[PDB]
Amino acid sequence: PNRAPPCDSSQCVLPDCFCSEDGTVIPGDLPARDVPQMITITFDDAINNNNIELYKEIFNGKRKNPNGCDIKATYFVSHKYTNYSAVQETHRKGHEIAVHSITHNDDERFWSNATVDDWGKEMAGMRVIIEKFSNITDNSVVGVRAPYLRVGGNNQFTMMEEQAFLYDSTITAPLSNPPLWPYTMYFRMPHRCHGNLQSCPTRSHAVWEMVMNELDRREDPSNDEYLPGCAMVDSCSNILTGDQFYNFLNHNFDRHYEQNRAPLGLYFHAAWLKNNPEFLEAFLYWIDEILQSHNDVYFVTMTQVIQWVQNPRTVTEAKNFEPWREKCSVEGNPACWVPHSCKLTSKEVPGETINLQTCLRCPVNYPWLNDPTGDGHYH
Ligand SMILES: *[C@@H]1O[C@H](CO)[C@@H](O[C@@H]2O[C@H](CO)[C@@H](O)[C@H](O)[C@H]2NC(C)=O)[C@H](O)[C@H]1NC(C)=O
Ligand SMILES: *[C@@H]1O[C@H](CO)[C@@H](O)[C@H](O)[C@H]1NC(C)=O
Ligand SMILES: [Zn+2]
Repeated sequence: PNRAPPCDSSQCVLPDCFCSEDGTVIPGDLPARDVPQMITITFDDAINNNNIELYKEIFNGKRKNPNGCDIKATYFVSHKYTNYSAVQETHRKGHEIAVHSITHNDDERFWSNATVDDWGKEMAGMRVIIEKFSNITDNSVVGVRAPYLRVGGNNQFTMMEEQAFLYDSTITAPLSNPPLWPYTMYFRMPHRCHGNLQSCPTRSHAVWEMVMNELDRREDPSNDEYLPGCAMVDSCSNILTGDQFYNFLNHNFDRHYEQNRAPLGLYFHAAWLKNNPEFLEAFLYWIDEILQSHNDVYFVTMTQVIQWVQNPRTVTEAKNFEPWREKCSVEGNPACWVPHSCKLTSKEVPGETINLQTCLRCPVNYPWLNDPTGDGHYH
């Protein structure tokens, strides 16, 4: 069929398209020593009072990138139990909001075999929920990450192109040295389809892939002992102490910083940090140590990585790069002082009553797959 061809650097030109033969080449062929080391901290799943205080402790308005702006993270938000006033405030503070589906269906075979329409209802539907109940009007909800990192073959990416999503961050790249830069899906993936029973795209799709490089979990990377990598931090099951986590962060930082400076992805679940105080303590110690010692390291959103790829800036130029200064150091007031607490039901979620907090008036129905606005209208 129309299998995407291997990367052709002649018809894949910035800013629409970026590829290299193995995914390790730096955009714009900048020297590695002049490339800012980007770090994309991300958090999956619901934003609510289970984790709102954790995010305040991390993103305290005192941790700043070398451009003077607050460090920024990306939230892949799933619908159930999410507080949309909190999503709105997180966005107001300059963090990126992306979608992680409505249902977070735990049947992994559903995702790997879902139709284009199924992917659309889950992901475009979740975008509708966020844009409405968090009142986000600037079309900045543009990223997708699938539950359980289940890639949806071509169907997922056909959906994302039809729905005008900017990027996916579901595809894992096996532990590699050097690690991989993001790539667009117009051309063949520069690495194997990785993971149990994974179905990866094969055709050309006008979608960016914020590829998830596995991290090296080896406690002593000096051997030649071989261990599978890990993409989600909490899937690195040998990390048991704060000291191990601290060394793990340094080792994988160095892997990126000392090679091709590919963006380093630190992909979290809030609960993993919250339930393990020594991990949170080690993480913050590490962040603060990296920020003080590096004038060339930026904690940025996923969209901000793509913006750099589209217009590569050296470390010196990065200080005044305007996309990285959007919502530089937001203070101000929340969109509403006391959000509505909506107790909602829906025949799509039979039995449950789910509280949804929003600055908007409560909808008549609990939003779900077949009614993402919660308006209860007939179709
Ligand atoms: C939902 O999230 C919002 C936003 O963080 C929380 O809103 C706070 O609500 C209290 C009410 O006691 C107000 O005093 C604050 O001004 C609000 N904060 C902001 C930043 O607007 C709300 O408490 C959350 N509710 C639940 C149930 O999770
Ligand atoms: C969304 O935010 C704008 C900007 O503050 C505000 O004027 C508008 O009323 C909000 N929309 C809704 C439906 O609350
Ligand atoms: Zn999830």
